[PDB]
Amino acid sequence: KATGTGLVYVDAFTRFHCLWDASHPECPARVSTVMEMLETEGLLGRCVQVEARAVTEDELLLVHTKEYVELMKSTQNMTEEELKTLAEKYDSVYLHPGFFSSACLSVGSVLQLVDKVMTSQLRNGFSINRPPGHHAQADKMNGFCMFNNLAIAARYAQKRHRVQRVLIVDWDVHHGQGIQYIFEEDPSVLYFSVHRYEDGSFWPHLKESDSSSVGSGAGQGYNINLPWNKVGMESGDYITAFQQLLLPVAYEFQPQLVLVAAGFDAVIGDPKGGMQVSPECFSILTHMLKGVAQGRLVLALEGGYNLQSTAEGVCASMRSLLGDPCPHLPSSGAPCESALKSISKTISDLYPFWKSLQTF
Ligand SMILES: CC(/C=C/C(=O)NO)=C\[C@@H](C)C(=O)c1ccc(N(C)C)cc1
Ligand SMILES: [Cl-]
Ligand SMILES: [Cl-]
Ligand SMILES: [Cl-]
Ligand SMILES: [Cl-]
Ligand SMILES: [Cl-]
Ligand code: NA
Ligand code: NA
Ligand SMILES: [Zn+2]
Repeated sequence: KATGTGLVYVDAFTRFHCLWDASHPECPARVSTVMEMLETEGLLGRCVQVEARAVTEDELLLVHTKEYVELMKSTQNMTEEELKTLAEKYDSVYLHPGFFSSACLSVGSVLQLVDKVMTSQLRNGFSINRPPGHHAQADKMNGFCMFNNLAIAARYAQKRHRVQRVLIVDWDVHHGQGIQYIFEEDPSVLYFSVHRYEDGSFWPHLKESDSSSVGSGAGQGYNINLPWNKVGMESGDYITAFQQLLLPVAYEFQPQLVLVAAGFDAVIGDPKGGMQVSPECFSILTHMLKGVAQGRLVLALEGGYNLQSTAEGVCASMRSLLGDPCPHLPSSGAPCESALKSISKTISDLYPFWKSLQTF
């Protein structure tokens, strides 16, 4: 049997930042603070250190267009004004001369963990990477992302490791619309995102972030959006969503690999997410996901902007990956009415496609 929890972190993840705002939320301190807490908590030393690698062109082209890859590669040589001009053509993006290099190692870090997990060298793993990936699209940056780390990893697992079915779970407080678009017509990848939505008033402000977007073509039924329409959701809301919606579908889908867009902007204290999820909740969510795919689970960091809250969320997830007993949840409680309304609506939209959801 596979044993061990992999961790990838390289100093290159700190070597890019916003050139026009020294206080930009997507900053090197996000990942260095995580690493400092993993060490203080004694968790870092229990992990198997896994080297990062740079993604190749062929791997990027599993998801991205050649023209976009070439444009991103060219940012290495642009001036600060050239970088600002290009970044402002995208939605919520900054650029930096080291962004491309770091983005290539960010992708490659996930591919390394996929290698170790799919060949049973490790049970599971976590990349402590930036830049994030889940908003990046075939031919554009978006939302602090250049390359779609997990979408590339999913297609890489299929091509290199002969995986038939991949589940991608996006618990970052934002909708990973890039992942949705990439796998829209693909029944071999099931994408589930829970995200703040507020009827479109919360970024990215897309109608396709609602639960009516279920996939298309052969992929119909394999895209599952759970939008929250009120702020302040707690652990009981996320636990209910996983138990009543995600896990029934996951056990029916029978994935061979689970990839997690592991953002921590839904954690208590995040300045953007507006949710009240205890970090300890992520130990429970991680635990639930270990039950499918024979525990083959790879997490990659997405968002999360309160340095302490994000570090605590990573630590809680890591404790589960390492096999530590699940925590007692402090502010635990039944789901609220608004969460039940959203869960019910998504179930009603996905009901025709999944027999496990037909409990009424
Ligand atoms: C993209 C994103 C988070 C993504 C994430 O977490 N993906 O999962 C947040 C946006 C709304 C944001 O907060 C922002 C802040 C400042 C800014 N400028 C100063 C121009 C532009 C955008
Ligand atoms: Cl910029
Ligand atoms: Cl290997
Ligand atoms: Cl396990
Ligand atoms: Cl709680
Ligand atoms: Cl309520
Ligand atoms: Na999400
Ligand atoms: Na799909
Ligand atoms: Zn986010």
